[PDB]
Amino acid sequence: NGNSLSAAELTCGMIMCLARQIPQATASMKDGKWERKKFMGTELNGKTLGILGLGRIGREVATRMQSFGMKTIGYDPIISPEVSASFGVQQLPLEEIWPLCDFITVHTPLLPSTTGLLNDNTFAQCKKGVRVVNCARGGIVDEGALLRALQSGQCAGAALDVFTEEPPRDRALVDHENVISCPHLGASTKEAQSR
Amino acid sequence: NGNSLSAAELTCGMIMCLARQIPQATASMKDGKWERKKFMGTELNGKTLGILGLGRIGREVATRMQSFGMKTIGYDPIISPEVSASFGVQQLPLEEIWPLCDFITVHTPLLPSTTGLLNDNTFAQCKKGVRVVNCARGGIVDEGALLRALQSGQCAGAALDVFTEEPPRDRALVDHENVISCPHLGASTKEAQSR
Ligand SMILES: NC(=O)c1ccc(F)c(Cl)c1
Ligand SMILES: NC(=O)c1ccc(F)c(Cl)c1
Repeated sequence: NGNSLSAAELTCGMIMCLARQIPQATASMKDGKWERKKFMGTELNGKTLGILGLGRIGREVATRMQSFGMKTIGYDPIISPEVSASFGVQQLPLEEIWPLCDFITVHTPLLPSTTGLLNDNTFAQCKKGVRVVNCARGGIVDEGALLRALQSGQCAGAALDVFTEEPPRDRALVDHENVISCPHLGASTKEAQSR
Repeated sequence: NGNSLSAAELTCGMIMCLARQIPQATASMKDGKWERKKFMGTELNGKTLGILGLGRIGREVATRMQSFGMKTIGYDPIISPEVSASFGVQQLPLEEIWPLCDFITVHTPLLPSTTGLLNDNTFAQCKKGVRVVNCARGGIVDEGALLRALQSGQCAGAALDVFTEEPPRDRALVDHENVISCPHLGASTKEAQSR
């Protein structure tokens, strides 16, 4: 609320980090390497961003990523399509979202309906090479399914601020070359902290 | 031109990585650590971004970063104030830019007038804790002066896509904890490459 913009800004950061592999490129430089071919990336302009959860954080994400020319679609069980249209998000049923997205970001609470919202079934309906962000709640993205989708290339990259257990004991996701991560930093700014 | 957006997008990525230390946090997580205090960050909203160079790239950066609530000021000797106003950038003489900025990004050619545009003299006129981005040309920021500013805290962080020599033989900047780096990836996208 007081921390909505901190959250939204970390999410946008993560999206940019996935498009350009900035954390991986920094690690590579720090290891003494100069690896230009390895870190060929993608432009955000013209890509589709699906936003699951169209509350304050999701809305803030949307208007920022609209400035980059992303097409912003999404889903929210409460917010009407005319209202989301007023902040530039096209609402579609979930089943229509999966195959359209280049990026997916989640901004929901953790409920039975949202636990494993992204799972083996929903990854298989995604466009091959989708990139996923979870800066909301650990478990919205099923971690097992995410790992399997990273291993197959079905998911080209994930950015995780949050984990089912914190700190995470299973390290397979964190250690993956296409996963970027933070120790639950979404609200960790001097401004959010200092009301 | 064809690569203006790729450049702009990397620059904005780097600004977000400086505000939130996403590359350093990823490396930390990958080393099995969970270091939440260490990576307390800042919000972009309400901060001033100084844009030196107000051509296509600089303009694209400005309108992206305006969506985050940054105040965008800048300088370009050849772009009229009226043209820059049309994309929300207030032009000021260089001497007025330095003390205002929380972040400074450069989008100029490498000319005698811009070589060491950020040097010891201009760092000393910056607000303490300025963060700097160079995704333009190696040598616009004097590397020696940047290291000295990082060591004193005058500069709180820097993001470099480009170096005076490539790959850099002096590793003190790349190795600094508050420096994020890439192996000259500003035009490395499938879209820029594939006209
Ligand atoms: N129940 C929910 O809040 C819910 C369930 C499914 C979803 F995709 C979203 Cl965005 C929210
Ligand atoms: N000569 C130039 O092109 C030049 C000199 C100083 C500057 F700050 C800028 Cl943006 C450009």
